[PDB]
Amino acid sequence: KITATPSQFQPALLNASKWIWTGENPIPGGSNIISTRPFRKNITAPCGKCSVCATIVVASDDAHTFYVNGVRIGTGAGFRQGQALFVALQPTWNLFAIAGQNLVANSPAGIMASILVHFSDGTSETFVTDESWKTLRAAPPENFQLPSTNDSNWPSAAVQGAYQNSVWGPPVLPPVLPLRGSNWIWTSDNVNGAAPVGSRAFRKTVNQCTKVAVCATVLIAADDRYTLYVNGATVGSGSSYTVADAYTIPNLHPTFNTFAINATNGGGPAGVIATILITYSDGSNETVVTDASWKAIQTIPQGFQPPLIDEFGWESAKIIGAFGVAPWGAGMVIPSA
Ligand SMILES: *[C@@H]1O[C@H](CO)[C@@H](O[C@@H]2O[C@H](CO)[C@@H](O)[C@H](O)[C@H]2NC(C)=O)[C@H](O)[C@H]1NC(C)=O
Ligand SMILES: *[C@@H]1O[C@H](CO)[C@@H](O[C@@H]2O[C@H](CO)[C@@H](O)[C@H](O)[C@H]2NC(C)=O)[C@H](O)[C@H]1NC(C)=O
Ligand SMILES: *[C@@H]1O[C@H](CO)[C@@H](O[C@H]2O[C@H](CO)[C@@H](O)[C@H](O)[C@H]2NC(C)=O)[C@H](O)[C@H]1NC(C)=O
Ligand SMILES: CC(=O)N[C@@H]1[C@@H](O)[C@@H](O)[C@@H](CO)O[C@H]1O
Ligand SMILES: [Ca+2]
Ligand SMILES: [Ca+2]
Repeated sequence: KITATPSQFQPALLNASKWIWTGENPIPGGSNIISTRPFRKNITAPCGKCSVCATIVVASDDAHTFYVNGVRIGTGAGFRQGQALFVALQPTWNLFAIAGQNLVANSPAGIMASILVHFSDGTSETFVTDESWKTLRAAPPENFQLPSTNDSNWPSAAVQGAYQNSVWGPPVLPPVLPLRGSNWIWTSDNVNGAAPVGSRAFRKTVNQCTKVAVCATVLIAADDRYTLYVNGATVGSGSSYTVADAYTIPNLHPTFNTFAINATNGGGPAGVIATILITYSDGSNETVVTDASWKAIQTIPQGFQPPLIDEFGWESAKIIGAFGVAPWGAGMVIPSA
């Protein structure tokens, strides 16, 4: 039962996290052979809380594959900048599994992750890579990542370093979501680099009726200002085209969700841009971006935000340009994952 409601996005940080490997070299940050190694941690929800979903940041020397409850969530590489991943969880326990690879001979090896778990009651807790994870001093077995594998006789992971004290130094958090990939959109009265003064509304429905949607993360900005709605409820508003806002929607409807925006032009150029990631209970996700599949209208009707209104006389939104175009450029300040 989910009493959490939409909120400002809360970043997962690496500050409390540790680098782990096998300890085949007992020197932390020491030379390691070219190898692939498994890591697993079964994490349980505290007393009378349900886990709903997680924000994950993972970094690796040299590369990783990340699994949750046996499902591949992502693949990445590199220790200078973390990789953001989002995943729906089982309510009481979750098996996290990572395959790490050292790709350069005589070089250090390590995995670091932070898992920020959101609970049904609106609280959060961060879990990290540390010596409580299990590993093997050998290539991962077939199906090492499945919950049905017994890791009772596996050794403990060896700590290679901490966030602020390691051969790697502190990895930079990635942006919560990319804007690269999204489009500034408006109504088709936006012509020759300017649009009229006024408010315009935009709508996007997601409806995968054979899946169960769990959480959304939304990244949004507008020239000049916006208010954002999900299934008719207020998520938030902003007034900056240089600093983007991020939100968590921890209580999605399971099959049908409507995002609606009232965006206002104070003068000159205008646009709204957003990226939305939706997590599903099977471990999959989908990304939605501002594009021409959104609907837009120039005079905002009463109830423009309700999920099931008649969209008759809404137009296809106009693409003003991909993220990066003048006048706004590529410099948007995006919150950290
Ligand atoms: C959402 O899930 C997808 C599918 O499981 C992940 O990716 C595909 O996944 C990899 C791993 O990062 C991407 O690099 C690929 O590019 C995708 N397929 C392609 C290009 O052919 C993705 O990591 C997930 N996003 C999350 C969990 O945040
Ligand atoms: C992760 O730990 C949980 C909690 O300890 C395990 O689930 C318990 O598993 C026992 C043994 O099957 C069950 O009989 C209990 O009913 C479960 N407790 C709860 C709170 O669900 C779980 O099996 C572990 N998962 C893996 C992959 O090892
Ligand atoms: C869309 O958003 C705009 C901007 O928030 C809303 O605008 C105005 O709302 C009131 C009139 O109802 C004024 O007293 C406000 O001061 C005014 N603010 C601005 C910046 O214009 C607009 O009403 C919104 N809602 C709809 C449904 O349009
Ligand atoms: C008064 C006016 O037009 N201000 C606009 C501002 O809203 C924004 O659109 C900016 C984009 O670069 O151009 C500015 O000149
Ligand atoms: Ca290495
Ligand atoms: Ca403007």
